[PDB]
Amino acid sequence: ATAILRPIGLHVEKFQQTYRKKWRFLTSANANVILAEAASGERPARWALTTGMASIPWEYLFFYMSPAEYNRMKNYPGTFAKSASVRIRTWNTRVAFQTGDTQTANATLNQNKFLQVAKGIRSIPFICSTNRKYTYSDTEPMQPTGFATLTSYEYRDGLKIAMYGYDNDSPDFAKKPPADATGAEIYLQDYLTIYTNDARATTGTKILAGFPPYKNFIEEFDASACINTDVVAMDYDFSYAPLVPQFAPVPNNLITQNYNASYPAGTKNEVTAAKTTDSSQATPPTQVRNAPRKYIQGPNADTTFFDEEQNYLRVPIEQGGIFEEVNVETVHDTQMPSINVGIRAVPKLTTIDETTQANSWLDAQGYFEVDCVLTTESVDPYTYIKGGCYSANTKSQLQYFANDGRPIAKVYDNPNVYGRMQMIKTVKP
Amino acid sequence: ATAILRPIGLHVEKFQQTYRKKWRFLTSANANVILAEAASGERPARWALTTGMASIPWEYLFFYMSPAEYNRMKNYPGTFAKSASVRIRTWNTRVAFQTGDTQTANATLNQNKFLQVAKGIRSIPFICSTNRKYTYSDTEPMQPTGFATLTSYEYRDGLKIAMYGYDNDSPDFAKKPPADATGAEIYLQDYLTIYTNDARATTGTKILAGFPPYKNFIEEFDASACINTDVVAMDYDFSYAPLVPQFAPVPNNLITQNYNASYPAGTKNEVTAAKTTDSSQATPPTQVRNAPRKYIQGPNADTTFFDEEQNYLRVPIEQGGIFEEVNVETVHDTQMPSINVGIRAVPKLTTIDETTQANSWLDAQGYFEVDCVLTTESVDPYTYIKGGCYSANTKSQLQYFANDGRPIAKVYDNPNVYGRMQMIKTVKP
Amino acid sequence: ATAILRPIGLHVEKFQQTYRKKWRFLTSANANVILAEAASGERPARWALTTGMASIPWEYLFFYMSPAEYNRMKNYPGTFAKSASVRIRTWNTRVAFQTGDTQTANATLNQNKFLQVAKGIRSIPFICSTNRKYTYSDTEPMQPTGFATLTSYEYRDGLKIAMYGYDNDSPDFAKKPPADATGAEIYLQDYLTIYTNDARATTGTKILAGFPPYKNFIEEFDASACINTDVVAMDYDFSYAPLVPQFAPVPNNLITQNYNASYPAGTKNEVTAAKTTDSSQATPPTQVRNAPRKYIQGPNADTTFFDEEQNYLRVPIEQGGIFEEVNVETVHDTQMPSINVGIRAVPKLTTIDETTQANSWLDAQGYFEVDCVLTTESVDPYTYIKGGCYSANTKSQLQYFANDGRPIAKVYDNPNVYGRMQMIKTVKP
DNA sequence: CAGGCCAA
DNA sequence: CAGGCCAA
DNA sequence: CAGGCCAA
Repeated sequence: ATAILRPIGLHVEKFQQTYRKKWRFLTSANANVILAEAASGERPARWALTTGMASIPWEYLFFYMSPAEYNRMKNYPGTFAKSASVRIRTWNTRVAFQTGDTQTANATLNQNKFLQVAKGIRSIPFICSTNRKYTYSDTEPMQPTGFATLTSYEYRDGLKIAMYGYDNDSPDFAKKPPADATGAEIYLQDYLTIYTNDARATTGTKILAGFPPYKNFIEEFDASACINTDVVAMDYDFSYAPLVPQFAPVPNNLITQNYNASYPAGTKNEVTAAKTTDSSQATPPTQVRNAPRKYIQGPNADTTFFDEEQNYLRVPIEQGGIFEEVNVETVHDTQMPSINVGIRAVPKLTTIDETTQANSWLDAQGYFEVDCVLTTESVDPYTYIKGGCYSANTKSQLQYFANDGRPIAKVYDNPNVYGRMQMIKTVKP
Repeated sequence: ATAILRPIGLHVEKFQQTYRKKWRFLTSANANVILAEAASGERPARWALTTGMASIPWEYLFFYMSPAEYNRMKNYPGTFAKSASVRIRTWNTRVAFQTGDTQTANATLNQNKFLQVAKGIRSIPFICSTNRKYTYSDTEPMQPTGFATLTSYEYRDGLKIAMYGYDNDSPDFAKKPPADATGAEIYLQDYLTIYTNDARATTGTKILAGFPPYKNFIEEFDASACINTDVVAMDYDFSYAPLVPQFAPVPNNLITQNYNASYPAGTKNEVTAAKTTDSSQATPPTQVRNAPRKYIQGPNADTTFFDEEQNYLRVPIEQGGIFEEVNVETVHDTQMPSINVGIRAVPKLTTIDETTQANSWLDAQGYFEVDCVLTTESVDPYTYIKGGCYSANTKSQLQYFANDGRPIAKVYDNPNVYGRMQMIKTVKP
Repeated sequence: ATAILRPIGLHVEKFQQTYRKKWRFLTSANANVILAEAASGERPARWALTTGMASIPWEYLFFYMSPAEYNRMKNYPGTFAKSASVRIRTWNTRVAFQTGDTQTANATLNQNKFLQVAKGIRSIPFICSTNRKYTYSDTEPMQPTGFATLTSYEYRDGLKIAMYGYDNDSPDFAKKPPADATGAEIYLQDYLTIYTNDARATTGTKILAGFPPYKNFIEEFDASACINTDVVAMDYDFSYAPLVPQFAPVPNNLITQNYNASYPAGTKNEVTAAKTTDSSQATPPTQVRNAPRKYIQGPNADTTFFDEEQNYLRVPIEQGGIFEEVNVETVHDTQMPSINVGIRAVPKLTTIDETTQANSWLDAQGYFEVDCVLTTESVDPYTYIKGGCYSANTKSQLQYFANDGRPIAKVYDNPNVYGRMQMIKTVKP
């Protein structure tokens, strides 16, 4: 029989988009100096071990796509980031010929020059670390002497403005020529810092374990041999990275009296759970099903996360475990591996009189060429004849929310807990 | 060494039974007419799109096995339905030679004649549909003009009585000669209906998406070429279809003081959970472990579901996710695919003066031969020497119950929620 | 480029240890006699069917390793039992030449001599059984006439003292020469007992199912043909058998303000749950996530289980489902199969006048050579430069605890519930 | 040698 | 082209 | 023919 009709199904349009950027970064060869961080509120007193390995913010959307691209992508509901790849090439590493201390003849033609590469240090359960901006001494510009108050949000915002510049109506427009237009180098200021407990004021049983041997977890090469060579090549497939929420479905509550029905989930977990842990061991690990959350499209939608655009530079691209879909789903926790590259500090040719680390360093810069590609996909489903696009209600998305109404999102800024990136309340920009 | 004894284990007797029926169904080629359904209580105002695709009740036990077989199967505890298969063959489709409107000469030898087949429309998340009985206009017998109050339970009971007849003591015995004895055709009256929201009285943001293009999800063939041809051939393996509860185990509480003990389930879910969802998006999806339930055999058994025989025609055969077993079990939600077949309405040869759908249709009937087979299995375990059959306590079964004591069961009558059949309270017959 | 550094990671030292013992056991051919056990508190009145199959305590640590080895293993934190294997060889089985009843000439050269082997009877859901010590009649030394009050803890302690002897300062030192030094035979006194309900005082619907046919689940061989032959050869890989807790990690709460953070678990269960069941069917099976528990190392450690050394002879080696680790973990319930071996009772050559079981038995002993091997592994992780060994915080372990502070552990002493070994509160030694 | 721990 | 969503 | 049920 001639089939006059056949189940061709819905009309769905899938769009794949690619975002590419090229960035040139200058990195300081910061010395390895212990800095004291005083206790503040819930933060204990700790020792900080500074490094010269600059953080590469490849986990954020501004790294791959310009404000124009971001604004246009906003008009594509259902957009998911598919894969993010970054390639880092280092160029000739400059080392100061002399320290500038006139009282010594330390100038020399010879250089020992090492490049440090750190993949996934952020996820190591026992190396408590985060990326920090330092303040430096005037006599020794390469020696950290404290911490800048610049937060991670402010750092990434400043880096974005250096990448793309100001708006034409900005009075400060001339200050930052866009590196996306010029191709000029950008100074990085956000470096890996290793922390350990400070037991000087600790009462009771002190932990006196020193630092973890973090140099056993990084790669280091002779930077003289690495000129114009690829040093980092990492791809990442996103588990769940909703950049724009799905098209809202036609609400079945307007058609059906069964919208609030119940059905068996069996032994499968179709609702995600939040795990709370306590490294102080005052409380056992806790798993709580049905965390507070609300839809990011539909009649009672709360789109604060996507209207505050947390996902451009404040919050990492991948948010697996933060977002639920209303269907039989498998959801796991997610992390993007951290990338830190830098030059080891070059000691001065002075001769110190004691068996210890060098106390004076030559100025040295790492020159890193960064190639980054981001792939995204969006959908245009037509479940209904009129009224525009509508998705299936099984494509409805929820986002974890705090009880005060602030969206909860993954953050890569704080140190890991048991190798996990925490979920934290988003802050209104 | 000569083994005088070896672990031969228990004596268990497994019985496999087959139930076959042949039914001949007559289907009306109902027109596609929009019907208004006024809001009633929790049901909103909606538009109904009528079709001529008659529902095939292959998900119910009366479809395969007669009252005598059902009554005998009651005496086989531990009976599970294993597989249900249905084969549908269509015969010559009759179309009225003339409409009967004397004021027109619409009689014609020529016919355009189409058969519609719909598999799994009930499970489509975005096509809100259910099977309904219509009322028809007198001048146009093939045009629905409303809904009959006949419910799904009443419809399936009437169809069962048409299939098998009354008891010999019934005063109305002569009214329904059994089709199981005669082989005569039975008129089907339960047709697929597509629903959409009615926004005439809607206050606020209206959804004006019209209807979903449901004809993109059905098969249609020239019925003139389908004479004596198989059109539906579907098999279904039941995940969990307990027709008669297991043999009750010997209660360990009469032998042991450890009967109320606790043991680790680990990270496995050995207890099922009920998922509550809200398409109005007023409440997030909720998963609740340890839903109220009670045993269907044993000292505190509640056998209301199996004594009210919900499972004959009121409730579908498969109840996966409704029934728990006391052991390490994997349980998932279950659905039987819906089958709707019918003839598209044949327009009258009159010439209408406006660009629109036909307003008059010829009488047309689909002639469908239905072959159905049901396979069941039961067990006779002898854990003990005396007293009759007893099963292992790991074979104990629980059924979900509401707090008022009404058994909860799966139903295929209401429209799907996120592609799921709901669980609802059973009603006492 | 020449890599001056590469990620060699941590220094971790793994130590594998082997523990071997050889034991010679003498088993009585106890008669199959029904014993009444009166109701006591929560324990109902029941009938007990005695057997001669002696329990082999291969599930406990004292079976494989001496007090010196146990005390030294205490100084290896992070020790897990890996595998336990037992080989049982039976030697010539002695049968009394005569019963000693002078009023009969029952002495005979001829013997019918059978060896009974029972693997995994403890896990059978419908055979409610446990191992018991009997009291015997004076005229018939092989006939049980009651139960000794000796508990399982006391039995295993006495067997341990027979295996290894007393301390040199003990006044009772001469009473028990160590079998680990002498190689002498040890009399076993702990035999499989089959239970069934006693309905003499039962009010209401009585269960009169008799006994389960337990002889359909054991192996039996002609013991005359089994002289110097292997009869049991069983290996067991432990799922989780922590003998000494891990090295405590450096507490991140002393370094980080994020220690009490939350992260998504997704749909995975990273926290174990305890399943409570009710064979009386008064309560449905219940699964409870986040059972009370506390760490076995770290700042708030509760090491009562490992300081009371429950794991030497009071509690079985494997405790899977009792112990949690703070990470994405898969945990399941665990059981070690039971081993019971013995000689069937040899009837007297007297002629009884009634059709029934023999009422007099010859003395018979089983001679069983038991070879047992236990493999354990421990770790020495160095996450930090100073202060000694520290593990990753993902290696932190928690143990289930009751609300009163008593550690919860698996026990193989009580009869199974739905084929599961229960978790019970440990008792302070 | 990276992505929900590593000593798997 | 059906069975716990389909645009997987 | 044993290890989270066996009649899978």
